[PDB]
Amino acid sequence: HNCFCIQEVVSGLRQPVGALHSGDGSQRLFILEKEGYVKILTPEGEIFKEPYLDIHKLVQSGIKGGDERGLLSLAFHPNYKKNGKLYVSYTTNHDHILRVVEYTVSRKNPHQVDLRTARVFLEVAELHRKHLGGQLLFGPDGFLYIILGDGMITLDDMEEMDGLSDFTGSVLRLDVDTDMCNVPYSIPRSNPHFNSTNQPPEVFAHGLHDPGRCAVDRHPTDININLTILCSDSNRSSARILQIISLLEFKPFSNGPLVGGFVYRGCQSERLYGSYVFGDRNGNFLTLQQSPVTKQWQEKPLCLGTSGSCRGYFSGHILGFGEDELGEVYILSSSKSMTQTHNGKLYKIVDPKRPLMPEECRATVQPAQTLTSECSRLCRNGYCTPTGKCCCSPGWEGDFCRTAKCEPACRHGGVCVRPNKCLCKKGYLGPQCEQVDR
Ligand SMILES: [Cl-]
Ligand code: NA
Ligand code: NA
Repeated sequence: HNCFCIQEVVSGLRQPVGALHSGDGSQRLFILEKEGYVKILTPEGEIFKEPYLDIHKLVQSGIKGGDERGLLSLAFHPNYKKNGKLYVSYTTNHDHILRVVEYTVSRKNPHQVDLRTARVFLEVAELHRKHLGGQLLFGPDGFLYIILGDGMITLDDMEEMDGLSDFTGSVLRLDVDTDMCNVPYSIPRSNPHFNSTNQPPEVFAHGLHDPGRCAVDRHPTDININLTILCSDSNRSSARILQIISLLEFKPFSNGPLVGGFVYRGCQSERLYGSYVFGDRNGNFLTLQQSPVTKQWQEKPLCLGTSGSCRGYFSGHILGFGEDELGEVYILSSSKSMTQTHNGKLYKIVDPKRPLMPEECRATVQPAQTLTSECSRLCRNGYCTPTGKCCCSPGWEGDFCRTAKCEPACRHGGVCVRPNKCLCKKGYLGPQCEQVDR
């Protein structure tokens, strides 16, 4: 009598890999498709016909099972409501490269990102097509964590090939909130290699092999602990943890290989609040609890059962998980039958013991607005940083890169119209208007 149940929410996805919201109040859910798409699902349950992001041309997907290449992850800037910034990680065309790129939603349309605004941050080289990782997330510190798998690169493979990474197998951590204009991302002071020119400054921890989706506790009440990141891993199946006030390798699981996990922070289940949930491909879930007393970890199983329309099974295999803005969680699934007809699916987890909309859970949809920041309206000739800093293209300047540069200057009422281009009035001639007619 303690089971949870599963509700189908949408079908007809193409090989979904996960889903998340954008923290802008709009209760939109962004569904990632592996071939390279992000679709929008409204709180009313419509899927928009135009992708929010369509980069299937840049991304090298993959056909075989086990071929982990495609769109990997998506993270929205913590202040996206204002700056319209998002970060994606995909694999593109030494087998391939794993980019991590910043994009900016379009200025004219809240529901489509401006493909022109790409702004690459990392490019990690890859020899194989497994153990990639790619999970992006923002901690409450405001920094950008990137969990990378070892790419199954050996120490052999690393010493006899220059142009590898030192990044693979690691949790990197960046400060995207830079005012600098010459390097894409700053580096946190707290980093365990700030300025150190031996081990790479981005790295914040390492030794991950084949991580799944990693649970992320943001400790809203817990004032002592800042962020905990808990990862399933194979190579057989084990956990790895990270707490912030360099990672520890236990094994609380006693069965097969997990897809990943999540920390439930929703409102609809009371019983489940704060729990760490992990699941496998076939939908056997478990919870993890730390003993306050001994700090040891225990798996309790968590079961599914039918309760009305809300079933105790779902079809296909789990590929990923999803969390909406209200904190409710989803399963993304597909099969070999499912994937051939684009019938991947989004299911919601429900606590049948509680109402679907308890008084405490109501919330008012705040419809996504056109980008409004100062930097967005004015910075034409360059690019904005997340902080509002306009970073001029080459040959421009001024606060918002509005005024053009000419070395040398324009003369006889000339006018520096675009970089090294003078408008001469009628009658002076030349590159800089320096010669007079006749
Ligand atoms: Cl907490
Ligand atoms: Na949203
Ligand atoms: Na805190």
